[PDB]
Amino acid sequence: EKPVSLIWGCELNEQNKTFEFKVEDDEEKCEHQLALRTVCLGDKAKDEFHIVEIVTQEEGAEKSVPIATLKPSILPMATMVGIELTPPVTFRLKAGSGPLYISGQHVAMEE
Amino acid sequence: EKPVSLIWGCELNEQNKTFEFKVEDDEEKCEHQLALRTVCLGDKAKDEFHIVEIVTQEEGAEKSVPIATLKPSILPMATMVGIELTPPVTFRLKAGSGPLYISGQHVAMEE
Amino acid sequence: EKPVSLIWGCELNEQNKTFEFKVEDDEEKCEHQLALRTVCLGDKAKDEFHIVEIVTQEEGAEKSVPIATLKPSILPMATMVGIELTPPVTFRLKAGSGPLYISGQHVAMEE
Amino acid sequence: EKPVSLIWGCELNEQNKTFEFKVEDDEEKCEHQLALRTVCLGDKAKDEFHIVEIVTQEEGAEKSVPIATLKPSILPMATMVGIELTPPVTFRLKAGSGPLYISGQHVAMEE
Amino acid sequence: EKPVSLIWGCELNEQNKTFEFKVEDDEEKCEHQLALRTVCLGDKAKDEFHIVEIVTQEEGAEKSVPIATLKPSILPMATMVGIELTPPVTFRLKAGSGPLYISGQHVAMEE
Repeated sequence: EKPVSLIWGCELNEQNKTFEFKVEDDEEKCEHQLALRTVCLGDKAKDEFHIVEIVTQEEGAEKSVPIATLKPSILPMATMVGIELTPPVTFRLKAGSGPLYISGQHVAMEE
Repeated sequence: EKPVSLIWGCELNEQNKTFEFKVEDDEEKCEHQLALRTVCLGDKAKDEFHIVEIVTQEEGAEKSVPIATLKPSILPMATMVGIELTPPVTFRLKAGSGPLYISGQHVAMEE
Repeated sequence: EKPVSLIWGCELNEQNKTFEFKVEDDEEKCEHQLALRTVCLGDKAKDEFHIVEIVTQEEGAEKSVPIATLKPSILPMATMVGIELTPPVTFRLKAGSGPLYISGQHVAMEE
Repeated sequence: EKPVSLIWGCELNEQNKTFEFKVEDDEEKCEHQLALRTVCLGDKAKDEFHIVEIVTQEEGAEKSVPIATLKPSILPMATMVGIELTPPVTFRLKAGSGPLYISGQHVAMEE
Repeated sequence: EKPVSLIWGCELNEQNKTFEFKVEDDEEKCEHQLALRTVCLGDKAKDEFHIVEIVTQEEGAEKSVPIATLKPSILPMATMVGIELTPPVTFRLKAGSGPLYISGQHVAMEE
């Protein structure tokens, strides 16, 4: 169980409104985290309040976990600090259409 | 007394200007916190300085505890960092009408 | 000497350009602090760079201690982090006219 | 192996879209870091979302590591906090044309 | 060698483009620091990207050490965190004309 700070980036767009921060099955048993850093914008981003949420469970119920909200007219960027995500965790777009570049650091363990 | 980091979100709008971050009575005896993260906006938000306050007591007097202030024209979002709220705690809107999406992390203990 | 985290708010306006964060004389002997959090705006705030300063002494000389600066046209809010004020400490408005809502946390000791 | 906090600055422009934060070969064996601080803009900066990325490897694949994004119309500056870069590391401009002044602190060891 | 947290402020303007954070000769032998906090603006500030740099030496060469950059049109204020300056250290204005109010905390030792 040795550390690697493998940086990570993903895209939430119209045809990728839902995405998964995922670790392979043989590696899920180890301590894996995601230090979330920053979100940028693409060309097709709608000029409205794009909202990025975390999707996990609620004791058997569906849940959206608010993470970020932006709009290129006044807020092209948002600063979220202090979130460590343990895979698997779903990214979802509550509002807007994307694309949004979500960048963080996959802290992974490898044998 | 085991930890759960149950994420949480609430809505402060015209008919919900006052809301309560509350833990059930059988669970109040344990160490419960609320890591406050972020606030977003809804459709009916008035374009003025919405102000979100904490309501607790003042040695027998009513109190508003300033937490956030925003306005979608120039400040659609506000970044509040370092606030842990122990339930029960009231959310109140000092100015504006809402809606405002208040998101944080209910750190709860369960037996 | 037991702690209380008594939250606090004050108003710096035209007729209250100078204000005092003060602890009663029987309680000055204890460790008292002020975790400064946030500043909001009132109705009569002039649309120019309001500046909030701390007033203490300079080995026998008067001093203004820069703390915050804002203007509702582009900066309705300012984020000051890391300031603990030991009472008595004066709030002064170097520029502008107010009103400004200064909110923080009086960490007080009581017997 | 003694520390020096040698401050550092570089320019990413049209003819310098790729740059290298590099330490000399005789000094690579020591613990070298780069506390990244701030990015400013030049005269020829295009008024669009300039994006600065880190270039390293992906287990044999090319990678861009999102670091900053700005645009002088609304975001002339970006605040990136918490990044320590161990040389050699490539700076690349994913979008835009520059120039961009990237400033940080080369924490270097010398014999 | 006893501590004093003597707060400090200085002005970088057209006729004061260069300034010195200095400690008296009889006191230079002690551990002296400057926790840099904040920069505000004056009346004669040009509406362009004012840049504040630190001036020290480069193994016999002149150096400018980027610290802050602002412009009252979109960035009337800049938030620089984590800089402790040991006197003597020169403040210089790389771009712009000032005035700029630089405020921090001279952590000084006195016998």
